[PDB]
Order: sequence, then structure tokens, then C-alpha cells
Amino acid sequence: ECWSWESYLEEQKAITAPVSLFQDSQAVTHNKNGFKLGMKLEGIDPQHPSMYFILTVAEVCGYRLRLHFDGYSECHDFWVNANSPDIHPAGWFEKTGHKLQPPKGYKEEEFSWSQYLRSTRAQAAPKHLFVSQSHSPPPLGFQVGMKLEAVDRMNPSLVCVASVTDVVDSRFLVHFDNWDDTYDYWCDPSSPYIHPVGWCQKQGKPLTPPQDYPDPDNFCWEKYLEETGASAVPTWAFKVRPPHSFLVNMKLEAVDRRNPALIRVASVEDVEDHRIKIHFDGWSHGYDFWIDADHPDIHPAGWCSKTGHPLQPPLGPREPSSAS
Repeated sequence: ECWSWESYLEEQKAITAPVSLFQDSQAVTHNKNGFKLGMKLEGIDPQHPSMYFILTVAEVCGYRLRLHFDGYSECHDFWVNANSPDIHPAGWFEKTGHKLQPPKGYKEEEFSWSQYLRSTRAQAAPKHLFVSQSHSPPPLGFQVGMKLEAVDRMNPSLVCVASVTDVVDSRFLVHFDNWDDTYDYWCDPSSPYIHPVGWCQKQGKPLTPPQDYPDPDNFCWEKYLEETGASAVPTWAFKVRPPHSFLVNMKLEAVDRRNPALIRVASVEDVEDHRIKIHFDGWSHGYDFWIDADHPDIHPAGWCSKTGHPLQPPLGPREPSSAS
């Protein structure tokens, strides 16, 4: 009497989102997850994405892992997939010229991997697990210091003056000039959230200048590039990603945003060019959420079963928090 997709589709007269609609990295199920509890590594802080910390594997589940910030509270723990580009092997920050935010109780120059592994009686995750370790070709045409226009992903009505502030493998970090780094996000040349200098003017859209720019209303890119000596990212570097082809009512699997340990049976509730709205089957519409179609936490039906992760079935009828 166990839950299966095949049976559910028959019961519901429903269809799945084809595997072809997903990025290969969202769909891949045949890779081994070689990470083990206690292994140490390096990674970005997902809520402060310019910063790198020492992390420990706190839990393994299928193709996913829960990462802990060494020395800090378990409240900051977070989940990634084993093919995440946001994690790197011990030694990566030194090799690539990045800075470390050290474990609690350590000053930066008090941290050394060999001593730290001795102190903690631990092992580093081996290098042959990581898709990202500064071996891949850089994103063509995007260099640190170049400027561009970018959507504030947290306030997506705004297109804003931005800079490239880091480049790692095929991606780069978008930073909003004179604002906090917690508005930064990682990107590739095909992102629908970035544009060349001058795009807002060509589109008739208002451009948000750097925080507190002396005389905001009169902001001028030509002047700003002269002031900074910076170049614009060349127009040729920006590439179009095609709109996704998910359709309303297609079914798939999605990580629960409120309890990221869990993955649930999901439906496409609404669509935009580059985002989908997820409804969790059986649950209140109050939990529906928009997500980018390329987000790493949506997957084709079957992904949990094939990777060894539990799948939460639809919430039962008339339970608390349910929908008809």
C-alpha cells in the first residue's frame, strides 16, 4: 500500500513535468553522495553570499546534506545537494585568494587546516566530491570590478546599479554598490536578473542608483564610470536564457521552504517566464510560493526515490493546514 508516483497519477488523472523541462543538475539521480557525517569543508554563507566559512556535514539524506557552521549555533544549519556549486574542498580559499570567516573563537590568522583537523580530530571531505574548485573556465566577459544593472531579487520591482565582486568557476557575484552584501547573489551570464549598463534607459524603466548617491535624481552612468574608472560588462557577455516550459498542474517534487529537511509532492500552481509557483498537494494555498525554474530545490517526480531521500505524500483531507 506504499505511495508511488505511478499510482498517484492514475488516481488524480494527472501528469508530471517531463525530465526535459529541468536542468541536468536538478534531474541527475545516478551520482553517488560520498559526503559523510563529520567531514569538513568550505562554503558560502547562503544568507551572506560574499562570505566563506568552515562547514561540517551534520546530516546526510539521499543526495542532500545538512551543513553546520563550525563553532556557531545549529540554528544556522542549512541543506544543499551534493552537486552544489556553493561548497568547496579544504584549501580552496587559500588556493583561489579568497578570505575565510573563521570558526567561532578563532581569529582569521589563527586558522590553519592542518592544525584545525588535529584539534577537531576530523577529516576534510575529499576533493573528488566537489563540482566547484576553481578548475572550470570563468564566465566569459564578466570580471571583478565591471558594472551592470541588476534586479534586487529581494525587491524585484527594482533594477539597480551593480558590480561584479567575485568570480568562481562558471559564476559571478552581483553586488549592489554602496549597499549591504546580504543583498548580493551568485549568477551566470544567462541570468534573467541582469542587464547591461544602459538597459533601464533603453527600456524606459527607472534605475535605482547606489545607496545615498550624492544627488540621486541626476545619476548618470557615464559620470559614475569615470568617477570609478570602472568598465561596463560588455553587452556580448549577456546571454538569453529561454523561458521555461512548465505548465500549470504539472507535478514534481520540491523542498519544503519552512522545514528544508523535507521534500514533498508538488504541483505547478502558476507560471511566469522564469519562475513557477509551487503548491504542495493537500496543503493550504497559504504555503504556495514562487521559485525560479532553475532553483536547485525543485526536481522531477522520482528524484527522491532514485536518490534515497524520503518523499512526503500529500496532506490528508480535512487535516489542519489542508486544502480541498
